[PDB]
Amino acid sequence: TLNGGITDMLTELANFEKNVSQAIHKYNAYRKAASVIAKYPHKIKSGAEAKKLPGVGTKIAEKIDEFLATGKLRKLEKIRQDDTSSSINFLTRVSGIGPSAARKFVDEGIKTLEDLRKNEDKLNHHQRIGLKYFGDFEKRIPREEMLQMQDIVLNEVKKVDSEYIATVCGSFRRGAESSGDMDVLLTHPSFTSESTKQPKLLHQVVEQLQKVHFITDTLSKGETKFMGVCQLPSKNDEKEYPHRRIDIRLIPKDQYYCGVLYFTGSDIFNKNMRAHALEKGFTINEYTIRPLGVTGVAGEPLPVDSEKDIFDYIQWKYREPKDRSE
DNA sequence: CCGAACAAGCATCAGC
DNA sequence: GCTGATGCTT
DNA sequence: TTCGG
Ligand SMILES: Nc1nc2c(ncn2[C@H]2C[C@H](O)[C@@H](COP(=O)(O)OP(=O)(O)OP(=O)(O)O)O2)c(=O)[nH]1
Ligand SMILES: [Cl-]
Ligand SMILES: [Cl-]
Ligand SMILES: [Cl-]
Ligand SMILES: [Cl-]
Ligand SMILES: [Mg+2]
Ligand SMILES: [Mg+2]
Ligand code: NA
Ligand code: NA
Ligand code: NA
Repeated sequence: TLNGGITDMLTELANFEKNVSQAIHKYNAYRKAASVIAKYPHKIKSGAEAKKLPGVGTKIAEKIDEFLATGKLRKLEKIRQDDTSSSINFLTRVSGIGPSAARKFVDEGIKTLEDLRKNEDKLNHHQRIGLKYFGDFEKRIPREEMLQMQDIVLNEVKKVDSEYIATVCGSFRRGAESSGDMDVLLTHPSFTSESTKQPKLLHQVVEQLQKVHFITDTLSKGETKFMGVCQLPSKNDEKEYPHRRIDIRLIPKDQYYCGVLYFTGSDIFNKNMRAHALEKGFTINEYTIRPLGVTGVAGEPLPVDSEKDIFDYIQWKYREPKDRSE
């Protein structure tokens, strides 16, 4: 972290614009600048130097000059003083509360963790579970714990049906020494882009993980996406592990490579790669890469037999998961 | 200057 | 109930 | 807020 002060400043600005201003393109601009600066292998000495990087424009360069000169950004120092902005920023830290709900809660005089707990009945289910585990969801997951969780998920999935394949993606697959949550890609040969020959494929896996008390709560759940909560089992007399966020995504089996590229991320890596695809005349989602026709309408799915096939289509050299942490 | 900025599943609600 | 927009999230 | 054309 050669430039951690600058990237922290830009992330805090990004969060302000998203959570408070509801200015999504400014949020994306700040996040992209922080990402490209985080990757920059020199200690930045001036905003002019930073402006040479893609995604750093005139306004961010000027803020970097102020930060390098003083160690601080007046704009942030005053955002930190603003009660309304601070409360809105705080409330969005609860899973299920976004910028809109946070401003509405603040309008109704719900502005602190204490306020939220007294007004559980004003929360939807997702927000209620986010509040319940607010502390736990702030903690990182050591990779050793991720390995224990992987072993449970993969073995419990196997006991449901040996033809399931569960793959831990996200930051874990990128080799991170700690993760914010656990992301599991799931396939089964009965579910392809051509047909669903068996129902409840995701449900049965969720049910089994609930049965063994690994999954403890549900935030949202459909046919292909589960968003919920899990917990490692602890030993006798030991303090319990924190509850953890878990996402499971059931992807058509013939579309595994697009799905594993999507679910490995990072989120900014996906945005960059998808934006590059568009400039190359392709569109990429978690299912397919398709060419854009003359009118910009997606054509038919292109053949894909590896993650590298997708990189080849858009004329990118292959990048291993560990080099996608943008 | 100005249009584009990734893509989509699930929960919720408004309107019919 | 269905459809479509919106919020929130990955 | 930044970038490409
Ligand atoms: N195309 C796209 N993909 C996303 C987006 N957000 C997340 N993803 C994909 C890439 C992520 O690596 C993956 C898992 O989402 P997470 O929020 O768990 O991030 P990740 O695991 O990378 O880091 P973390 O969990 O915080 O350690 O989902 C997005 O806004 N767009
Ligand atoms: Cl904006
Ligand atoms: Cl500051
Ligand atoms: Cl694929
Ligand atoms: Cl598709
Ligand atoms: Mg993750
Ligand atoms: Mg562009
Ligand atoms: Na630049
Ligand atoms: Na939130
Ligand atoms: Na996740």
